[PDB]
Parts: sequence; structure tokens; C-alpha cells
Amino acid sequence: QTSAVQQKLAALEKSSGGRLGVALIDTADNTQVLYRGDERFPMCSTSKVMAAAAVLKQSETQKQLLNQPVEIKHADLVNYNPIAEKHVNGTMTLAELSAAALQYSDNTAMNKLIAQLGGPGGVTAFARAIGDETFRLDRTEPTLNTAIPGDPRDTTTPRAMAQTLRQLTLGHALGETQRAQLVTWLKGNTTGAASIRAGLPTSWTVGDKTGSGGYGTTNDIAVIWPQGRAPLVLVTYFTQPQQNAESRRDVLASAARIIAEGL
Ligand SMILES: O=C(Nc1cccc(-c2nnn[nH]2)c1)c1cc(-c2nnn[nH]2)cc(C(F)(F)F)c1
Ligand SMILES: O=C(Nc1cccc(-c2nnn[nH]2)c1)c1cc(-c2nnn[nH]2)cc(C(F)(F)F)c1
Repeated sequence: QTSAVQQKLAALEKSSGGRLGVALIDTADNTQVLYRGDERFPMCSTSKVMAAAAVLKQSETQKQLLNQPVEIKHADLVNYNPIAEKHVNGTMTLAELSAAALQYSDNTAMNKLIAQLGGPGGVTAFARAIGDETFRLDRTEPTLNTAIPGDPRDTTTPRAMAQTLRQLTLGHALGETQRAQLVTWLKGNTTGAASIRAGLPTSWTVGDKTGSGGYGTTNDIAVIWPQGRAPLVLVTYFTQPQQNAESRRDVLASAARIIAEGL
């Protein structure tokens, strides 16, 4: 069947000229709303959540791991390094790198997380360990953001990412203190006010991670605490047919607004 909400999302998608993927989990009743929920989309920087969570999992058996220093050399700088560039010829801890990756979307910080896990396949292995059979990370920053249509590398589906985000932030994929740390980091994101958040009532609290890349790809994944009801998880992925397309954070906000109306 096609629901009213799905019809509105289709109309939004038609006007946008791109391809929109949405998955909502309402944890009050565990019901789901999906639009292209099983199609693959490039994750771009939304993958930083999985990398940070994989390092948090490692820290469960190493109480000092998050204080471990990592050398930042000039050659490590990639294309967007707002935090890491201040520490060239110095060090950052794994906690500092996780915070920079999640809250500022620092690409050098993400590469240090990937390296701590043994490469992109270490991130994928963690996804499999927590029940995500769909996620795949194949490349490092910045090339994981090429976002070429039809390319399977560095992709997931909206359904799989919403399930994983729920398990990481509201479930038991992580230990209790690690889950709390992930939630704190997401709630302090600096990059999200124009994306899912912009489509929701201002009284709600949101923790989110954005992404963007080639082909006008514009993404956001969020855990949402609405006023007076159980939390939601919402994934909004969007990509366009031409390599140089302009990003459309407003489309993610519009999708979130349609979802919120339908609750
Ligand atoms: O690294 C990129 N982007 C980036 C970097 C840091 C944070 C975020 C972000 N965080 N949250 N939202 N965006 C996004 C990036 C962008 C493009 C692009 N854009 N347009 N056309 N090509 C192409 C590439 C590459 F290398 F694959 F060719 C990389
Ligand atoms: O820094 C960014 N991107 C980037 C970086 C380096 C190279 C290229 C590139 N390569 N080729 N063409 N551009 C593009 C970037 C983009 C967005 C965004 N844009 N639209 N919606 N969100 C958001 C963020 C952040 F971090 F603030 F969340 C960063």
C-alpha cells in the first residue's frame, strides 16, 4: 500500500528533481514509515556515526583508549579539517577526534577513526557485529563522498541506517556509558540546523549527523526526542542526477516536516 505520507514524500521528490530516501522508527509503537527504504544511497559523512561508535565499542574493554594520542601530520590533512589542522605536528586523543568528526564533520578526524579500526573494512565489520548487514564502508575520506549514481561503495539503505542508529543511541549495541557519550556528541552537533531539525517543531530535541558529497548528495540522520512522547529515529537521504548539483538541505527539512505531520 501507499500511505498519505508516502504520497506527500513522492510529491516532494518529484518537485526536487532528485531521489529521496526516508526511514522513520517511532519507538513508542516500533512502527516504521519508509520511502525508498530499501534503495541504496551514498552515506557520505553520516558514516562518521558508525566509525565513532566502533571506537566507543573498543573503549568498552580499554578504559583509557579515548585518551590515546594520535599524531596529526601535515600529510594527513585532507579537504575539510577545521579541528585537525590546528594540531598539525601535535596530537589529538581518540575522544577529541570523535568529537571533531561528529560535531564539526572533520574529515581528517574521520580518517584517524577509520585507521584505529584497521581501515574501512573495520567499520563494516563493526556494523555486521551489531546486526547491520547492509552498511558498507569501502574508502577513506575524502573519496568516500564521490556519491556516483549506481556505485555500491560507501552506501546503505534508509531502513538499515535507521535500525542501526536506534540500536546505537537508544538500544544496547553499546555499553550504557558509551551510548550516553554518543548521544551527547550527536546532541552537540554544529552542522544540523538547516536539515531534519528545520522541519520539526522547535520544542523537540534533536541529535543528528549530516553528510554531503558529489551529485548534490545531501543527507541527515537523527535521533529525536519529541515533547511528551517516545523518541523517534529519522533518516533522510537525497541525491541528484548531475555531478555538480547544488545541495538541498531544505528537501531534508521538508521530508521531516511531512513525517512529523503524519505522526
Ligand atoms: O568531502 C567532501 N564533502 C564534505 C567534507 C566534509 C564534511 C562534509 C559534510 N558534513 N556534513 N554535511 N557535509 C562534506 C566532498 C565533496 C565533494 C563534492 N561536493 N560537490 N561535488 N563534489 C566531493 C568529494 C570527493 F572527494 F569525493 F570528490 C568530497
Ligand atoms: O566542506 C564541505 N564540503 C566540501 C569540502 C571540501 C571539498 C568540497 C568539494 N569538492 N568538490 N566540490 N566541492 C566540498 C561541507 C559541505 C556541507 C554542505 N553542503 N551542502 N549541504 N551541506 C556541510 C559541511 C559541514 F561540515 F559544515 F557540515 C561541510
